[PDB]
Amino acid sequence: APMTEVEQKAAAGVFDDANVRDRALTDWDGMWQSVYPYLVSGELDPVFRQKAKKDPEKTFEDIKAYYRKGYVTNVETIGIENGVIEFHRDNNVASCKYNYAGYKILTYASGKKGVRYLFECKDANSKAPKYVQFSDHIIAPRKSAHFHIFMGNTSQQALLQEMENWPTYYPYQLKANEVVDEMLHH
Ligand SMILES: [Zn+2]
Repeated sequence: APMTEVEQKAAAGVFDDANVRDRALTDWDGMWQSVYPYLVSGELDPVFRQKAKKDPEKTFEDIKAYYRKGYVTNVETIGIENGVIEFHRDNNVASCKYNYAGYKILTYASGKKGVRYLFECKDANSKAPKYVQFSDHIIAPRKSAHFHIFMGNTSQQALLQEMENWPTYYPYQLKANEVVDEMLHH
């Protein structure tokens, strides 16, 4: 099903903490592409143009640079199924079975809120990140359209402080025209 009005508001960063619920890795099952290559090829330009156009205080090149810093990554594709996450970075691959570790509610400098879903990897000697946090503008069980994933090896607390880089993944089958469409229209 499409989004209830509570889901829409939550996707815009407005929600009541009492409504936040745990979620399972299954909400992210599937094969995912980084959108980074489409920022680079310049196929995301129409998105940043539209955003600039709707706000006279913003510029194209500054919106794009904000998404550049945010999207940049070499993990081009991610696969999730059966409690396992698999990462393809260039020619390297790694995978780990991930355990759920809760969620965390955040309030941003803008006063908008978000929720991260935390996961930890079962091996201390895997190439896969030990800590992974999922943020998708969803605050309760629902299958994800696209996601931002925070990946690190140090601590969950450290990743929670990351605000500038957030590699971003859309379903692998999607074309550039279709990624842009989703970005323009909710
Ligand atoms: Zn998003």
